[PDB]
Amino acid sequence: QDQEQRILKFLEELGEGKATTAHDLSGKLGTPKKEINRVLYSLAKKGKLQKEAGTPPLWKIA
Amino acid sequence: SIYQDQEQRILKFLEELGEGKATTAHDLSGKLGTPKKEINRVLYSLAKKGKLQKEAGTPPLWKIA
DNA sequence: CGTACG
DNA sequence: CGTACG
Repeated sequence: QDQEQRILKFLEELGEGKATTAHDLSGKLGTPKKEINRVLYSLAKKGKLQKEAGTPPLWKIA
Repeated sequence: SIYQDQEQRILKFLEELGEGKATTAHDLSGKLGTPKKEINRVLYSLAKKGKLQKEAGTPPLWKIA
């Protein structure tokens, strides 16, 4: 769970209104974008995050 | 070169398969014992270079063109 | 579930 | 280039 909480903690420390990219999260958290994404898409299905469609997608606390 | 070996192993498996016949990167991966990802890398490469023909689908089919 | 992508 | 994929 280390990552899930870690990602939310970051998105919480960066304004509930401001989004962000997985790549962004990766470079800031020192973690593989692939793992970042699985974590992100999961939180999104759980409805914990808000995925903003597009290329690339944008993530922000729900 | 390992990369070229795998390229050749792919070309040989499809030449033996039969020019008009095709198969998935999955079968290719299981038969040559190489992760499906790498197979796809060589496959799209060889396709780019016209040596192989991709038959769109889910999943795609590959054959010697 | 297609994914090839580095 | 969107890729999360076991």
